Amino acid sequence: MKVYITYGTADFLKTIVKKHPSENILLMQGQENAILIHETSGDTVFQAPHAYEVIDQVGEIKHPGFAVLNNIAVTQEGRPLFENKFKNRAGKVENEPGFEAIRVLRPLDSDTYVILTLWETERAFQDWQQSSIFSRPSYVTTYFAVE
Repeated sequence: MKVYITYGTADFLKTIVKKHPSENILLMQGQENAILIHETSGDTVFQAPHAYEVIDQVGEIKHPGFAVLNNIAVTQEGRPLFENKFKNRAGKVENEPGFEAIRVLRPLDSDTYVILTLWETERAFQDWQQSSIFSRPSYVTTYFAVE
């Protein structure tokens, strides 16, 4: 029921994955930096994570080829509406070919929700790509599986 995210260079982040082999920690490569995504009902394993509660989910986080984060800043007063709005998003996407998982992540240390989708490939995500409570513009970051 929790997700911890941290960012940094892939070479460094791999040292974290290696230390915690029992943990479900995904490493993916983005444009600004690489990302670790740790799904767990327990404690973080990172210094200074971004911490989240999983408020919606379909699918398991395993070995996706590709990850998409929609980073959506939301006013404090807007959180009920936003969560209500976006707990009607898993139902359409989950039938798309190559969809692996979705998480809707309520942020515990910021105003920025994350809608996380995992995909077999970037191509699968792009096929789907044909388908005020907000304090700042939202933005999407994408990440590829690392070897």
